Amino acid sequence: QKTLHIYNWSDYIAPDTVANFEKETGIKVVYDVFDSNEVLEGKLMAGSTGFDLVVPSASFLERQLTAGVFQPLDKSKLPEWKNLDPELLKLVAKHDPDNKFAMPYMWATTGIGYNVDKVKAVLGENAPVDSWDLILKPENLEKLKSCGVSFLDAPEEVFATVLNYLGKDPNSTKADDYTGPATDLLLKLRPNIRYFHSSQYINDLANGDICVAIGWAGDVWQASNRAKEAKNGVNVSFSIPKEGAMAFFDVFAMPADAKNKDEAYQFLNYLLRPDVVAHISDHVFYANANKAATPLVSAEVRENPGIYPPADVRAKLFTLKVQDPKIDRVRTRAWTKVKSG
Ligand SMILES: [Cl-]
Ligand SMILES: [Cl-]
Repeated sequence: QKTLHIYNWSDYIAPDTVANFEKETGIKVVYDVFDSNEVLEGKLMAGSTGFDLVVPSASFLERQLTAGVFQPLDKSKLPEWKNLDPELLKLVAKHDPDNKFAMPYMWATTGIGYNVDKVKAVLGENAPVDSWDLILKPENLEKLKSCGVSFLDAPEEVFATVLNYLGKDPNSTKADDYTGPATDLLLKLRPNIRYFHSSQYINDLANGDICVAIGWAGDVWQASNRAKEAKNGVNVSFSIPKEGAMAFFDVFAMPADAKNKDEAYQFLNYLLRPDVVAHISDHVFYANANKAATPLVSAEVRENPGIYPPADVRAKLFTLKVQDPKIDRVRTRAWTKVKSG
């Protein structure tokens, strides 16, 4: 009896994907979920993960490769690798040279999710929902406190977003940028932030319990769809702000000590099927990395410029870089100050 252990982000697969794979292959899948790159990286660095497949963001995988925690993918066992978009492969290869270890799964941006009606009520019809000003100017966040604010519990993403907003290199190597301006601004915003969390904000936006969030694009579009299906009158939207935003590429990778390698390759080749992954995108509102799948994706998802953004918006996106120990120290120390402010 073959088994397969998979660790993926929460809210990142269609409801029937695993069952359909089990039915086709006779493999039993053990599926577990996380909402933090830090949790996954900690598990990878502390010992065996016990998983056959894990799904880091590519910028985290970039440094994880150098610790030897992954084994290279046997492309001879991934015949339809060909379906993957070559331009996305090239971007991911900046993190994973020659695409040896990582299979691109989904990608999106770190932007602003918000309740349309509540934000306009508080900040007026002309609320700047196209700008990080909406949530990174203290005067606006003090007012939005009235209906609830959440930030992601994602330190590398939040500091890069703040640095970009301040006109600094999103990947600044100047320690003073973190300890000075970035911390100063975050500590001014902190009293108005209800919580730091990277998954509770989906249902809280959908149900009207918060009105604005730093969020991952497809998560917010899921919240919007859950609100529509509830017929609760909640109108949620998402913005890639005008100052730019961070892009991420989530990738499947195989732990070096994976027990069930043959089954893992079966699952990866299953995900490379254009109809399988288009069906996932249809349900999670994330762009997949599979060029053959794009026309199969629902018009609702494929034509949303907050999911598949056009070239002029993609040109404004930035990605995370590896930092040295000093910046890791000052960034992490500053993050701890902010979450307890
Ligand atoms: Cl099962
Ligand atoms: Cl929840």
